[PDB]
Amino acid sequence: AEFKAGSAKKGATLFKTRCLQCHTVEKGGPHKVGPNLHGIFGRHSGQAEGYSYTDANIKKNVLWDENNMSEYLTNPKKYIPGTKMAFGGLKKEKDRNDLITYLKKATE
Amino acid sequence: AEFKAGSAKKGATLFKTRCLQCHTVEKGGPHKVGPNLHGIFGRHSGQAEGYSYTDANIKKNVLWDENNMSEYLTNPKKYIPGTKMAFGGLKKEKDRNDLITYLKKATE
Ligand code: HEC
Ligand code: HEC
Ligand SMILES: [Cl-]
Ligand SMILES: [Cl-]
Repeated sequence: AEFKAGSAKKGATLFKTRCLQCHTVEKGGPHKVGPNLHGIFGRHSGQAEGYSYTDANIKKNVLWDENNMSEYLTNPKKYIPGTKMAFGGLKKEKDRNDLITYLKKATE
Repeated sequence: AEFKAGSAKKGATLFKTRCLQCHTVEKGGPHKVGPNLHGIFGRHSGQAEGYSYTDANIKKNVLWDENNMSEYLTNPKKYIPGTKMAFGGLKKEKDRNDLITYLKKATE
């Protein structure tokens, strides 16, 4: 994938309707079904403090950046076979760019 | 991964020593142990005419670009479990950037 900066505003509404059910983004925010995502960019996968991951999410051990995040969110179980993130993917490149633009700022 | 343009000149030497054994890049160049790589950027994985790929590589169905190429070359079998490309990987980021800088140009 090749991330290109998008709309944080549109990204925020995507997050609210496609991600929030399972994730929070704020520093010190709670784990839910999925891990709190504060500090996710620039950190290896499977390391949110206190969250119990699958073996696959741990073994992937990928340093999250805007490009491999875009690939992951296109199709999570293709990027991390054995994941337990029950999300099918964002099929539109503009959607991934908007979402990641928001997520970069929100999880900073 | 986050590709950054590097040295095409150094990339050519890296391709000679690490890839050429199994790959050609020229338009109409032969398949060898590995597929000819002409036009690889902007092609989906496993789709070059006349080459017999693994199911793994076909199923990955990745649209090759500079960033996912960089993740791939770091560790091919980790990115595409089941691939028959016998290559340990380019562990140095500058080496991947140089190689991909060369490869983008050479496969046009
Ligand atoms: C529940 C139904 C979820 C939805 C909808 C989304 N995610 Fe998720 N995510 C969920 C779980 C249970 C997990 C852990 C999976 C595992 O195998 O252990 C995750 C994981 C992630 C990650 C990786 C986190 C890390 O490596 O530390 C990311 C980056 C992530 N989730 C982001 C994300 C986004 C942006 C979503 C909306 C588009 C989204 N997830 C949906 C659960 C669920
Ligand atoms: C033989 C010993 C190889 C060496 C050295 C390198 N590669 Fe390779 N590669 C090889 C095979 C047998 C295959 C097909 C794998 C399969 O599972 O079918 C490949 C594949 C690639 C690809 C994907 C091609 C496509 O999807 O059409 C790329 C982009 C690629 N190889 C690049 C590449 C580079 C840049 C190398 C040097 C660093 C390199 N390979 C080494 C066999 C061999
Ligand atoms: Cl050639
Ligand atoms: Cl190396």
